[PDB]
Amino acid sequence: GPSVFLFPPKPKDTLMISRTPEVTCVVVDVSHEDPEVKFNWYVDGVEVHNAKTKPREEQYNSTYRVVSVLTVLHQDWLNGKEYKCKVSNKALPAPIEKTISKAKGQPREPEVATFPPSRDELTKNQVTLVCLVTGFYPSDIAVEWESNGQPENNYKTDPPLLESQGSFALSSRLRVDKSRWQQGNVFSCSVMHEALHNHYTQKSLSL
Amino acid sequence: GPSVFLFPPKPKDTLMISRTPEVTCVVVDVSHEDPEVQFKWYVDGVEVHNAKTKPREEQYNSTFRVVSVLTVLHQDWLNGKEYKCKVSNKALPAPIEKTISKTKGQPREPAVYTLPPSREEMTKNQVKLVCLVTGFYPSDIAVEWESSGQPENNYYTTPPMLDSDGSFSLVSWLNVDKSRWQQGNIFSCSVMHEALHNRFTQKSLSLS
Ligand SMILES: *[C@@H]1O[C@H](CO[C@H]2O[C@@H](C)[C@@H](O)[C@@H](O)[C@@H]2O)[C@@H](O[C@@H]2O[C@H](CO)[C@@H](O[C@@H]3O[C@H](CO[C@H]4O[C@H](CO)[C@@H](O)[C@H](O)[C@@H]4O[C@@H]4O[C@H](CO)[C@@H](O[C@@H]5O[C@H](CO)[C@H](O)[C@H](O)[C@H]5O)[C@H](O)[C@H]4NC(C)=O)[C@@H](O)[C@H](O[C@H]4O[C@H](CO)[C@@H](O)[C@H](O)[C@@H]4O[C@@H]4O[C@H](CO)[C@@H](O)[C@H](O)[C@H]4NC(C)=O)[C@@H]3O)[C@H](O)[C@H]2NC(C)=O)[C@H](O)[C@H]1NC(C)=O
Ligand SMILES: *[C@@H]1O[C@H](CO[C@H]2O[C@@H](C)[C@@H](O)[C@@H](O)[C@@H]2O)[C@@H](O[C@@H]2O[C@H](CO)[C@@H](O[C@@H]3O[C@H](CO[C@H]4O[C@H](CO)[C@@H](O)[C@H](O)[C@@H]4O[C@@H]4O[C@H](CO)[C@@H](O[C@@H]5O[C@H](CO)[C@H](O)[C@H](O)[C@H]5O)[C@H](O)[C@H]4NC(C)=O)[C@@H](O)[C@H](O[C@H]4O[C@H](CO)[C@@H](O)[C@H](O)[C@@H]4O[C@@H]4O[C@H](CO)[C@@H](O)[C@H](O)[C@H]4NC(C)=O)[C@@H]3O)[C@H](O)[C@H]2NC(C)=O)[C@H](O)[C@H]1NC(C)=O
Repeated sequence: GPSVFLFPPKPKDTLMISRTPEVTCVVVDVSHEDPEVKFNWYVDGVEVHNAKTKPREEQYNSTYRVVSVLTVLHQDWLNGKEYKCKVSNKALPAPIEKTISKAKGQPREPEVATFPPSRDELTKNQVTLVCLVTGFYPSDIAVEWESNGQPENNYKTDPPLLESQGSFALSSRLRVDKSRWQQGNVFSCSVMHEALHNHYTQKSLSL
Repeated sequence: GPSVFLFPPKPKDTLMISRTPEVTCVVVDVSHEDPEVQFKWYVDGVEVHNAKTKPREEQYNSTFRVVSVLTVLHQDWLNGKEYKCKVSNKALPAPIEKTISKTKGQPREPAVYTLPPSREEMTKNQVKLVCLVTGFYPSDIAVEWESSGQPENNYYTTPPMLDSDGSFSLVSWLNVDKSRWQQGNIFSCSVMHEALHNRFTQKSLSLS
């Protein structure tokens, strides 16, 4: 060290305009003898100076951790702009630059399908709803279950997986009480992806 | 080198009695100066002698590759016996030993549910059938699609995913031509897992 790791914003933050997408530049193994760290940020080479550099906190292996958060514009990230964090310290010989950007490739809209429970699974008290999300590119996506405008607890969403034609797919399944399903509660699968209109679609199901 | 790599049998081979599960011991970086490789095999530390060692095969980097195959008994593998491959070579200072066995943990039976397509997807030329396999342990499993006793291999299956209660889940979905679904062809999801009765279950669906 001192090593440098640069992290992208999360898909939902880049897709919803009210949220705050951040590029996070984490520096570790910053020593006691040479503690000074200078963060220089760039957007397609153009230097920018609005990064909140949080103060260097000590880790119990006796080296400081230093985080610099650059807030990005949603459209810049989505248009494939490159974000470069330049770190400089007296311990390291020459500056460590790292660059990230959105995954490249032509955007493809997800198709979203919901499946009600099996008649066989209705025997059990716990019951499964499935949201199938297919044909999307890039893999950056948010898929979430809700009911009555609130998040639904007991679900799992697998990672996006490549199909043969280059696009991605996943399933999300929600485990609900049989009684909630049988009394007609509406459950919705919300999908956020850059290739959807308004970056958002929702599909609902009920008995 | 030399370097040794030891590979387990595939779940479907361990689970179907007619099939032939094999543990495979591969040696690479075997030199021309010391080409003699001796395999010794052990099952829970007791030496066994039924391995079939293939003749050394020269590679394009001027080293030999030597493979030894031990056929295992299905029940031995499923009972958690340890298979050790011991490789002796003159270039090595001591023999290289590698050991493998089945993933540990209490077996849990998958529940299997099949879901027929969305009426919205019927607009497309292709259609999706979903097989939901949940609550299984260990993650070693084989999930396959078929119709009329023959494989339907245009599917994708998510890797086993860890649930909250310790067990694994996955989905597999089959991409079929719309016409085949509407004609009433029966499609089946076959699941092979050690915790199922007879190591196998099948769930089917068609248009009703
Ligand atoms: C002293 O202690 C230091 C701190 O560690 C604590 O750890 C405890 C367990 C314990 O040990 C304590 O004593 C100690 O206090 C320690 O620092 C560590 O140094 C390591 C380097 O040796 C770092 O390893 C790297 O980790 C990366 C992954 O980081 C994440 O996930 C882990 C957990 O899995 C987590 O610990 C980290 O904090 C980090 O979490 C992510 O954090 C970001 C930023 O905040 C989040 O993103 C933000 O999220 C917010 C909302 O919260 C918002 O959405 C913002 O938009 C967004 O910015 C993430 O959400 C969060 N992710 C989570 C939780 O999952 C790895 O990427 C990295 O791998 C790369 O480098 C390896 C070699 O170093 C290489 O082998 C590997 O292949 C990979 O290489 C890269 O590959 C990429 C492509 O795949 C390429 O693009 C790259 O170019 C390429 N890079 C290369 C080759 O360099 C690596 O494993 C470790 O992160 C760090 N720990 C922390 C906490 O920072 C220090 O080492 C210790 N010192 C000594 C001397 O011992
Ligand atoms: C000289 O040339 C040598 C030969 O190479 C040719 O390759 C050409 C492409 C080209 O380069 C030619 O010029 C060249 O001739 C070359 O040999 C190579 O050495 C490498 C090491 O330096 C080896 O790397 C390892 O590979 C492992 C994976 O191997 C499989 O997959 C690859 C493809 O991804 C494939 O090429 C291999 O053949 C091998 O295939 C598997 O084969 C087995 C046995 O047949 C099959 O199992 C059988 O299947 C049948 C049905 O057919 C039946 O079901 C039976 O039941 C069953 O026995 C598999 O189906 C098949 N798998 C496939 C195709 O995917 C890696 O796992 C291994 O990684 C591990 O070790 C690393 C460190 O050493 C570590 O970093 C890594 O994390 C990993 O760690 C392990 O983790 C495990 C837990 O997850 C632990 O249990 C382990 O303990 C742990 N090990 C550790 C930490 O060490 C590694 O990368 C390479 O395989 C080998 N190539 C061949 C062809 O043998 C040589 O290096 C060259 N020398 C020089 C000096 O250049």
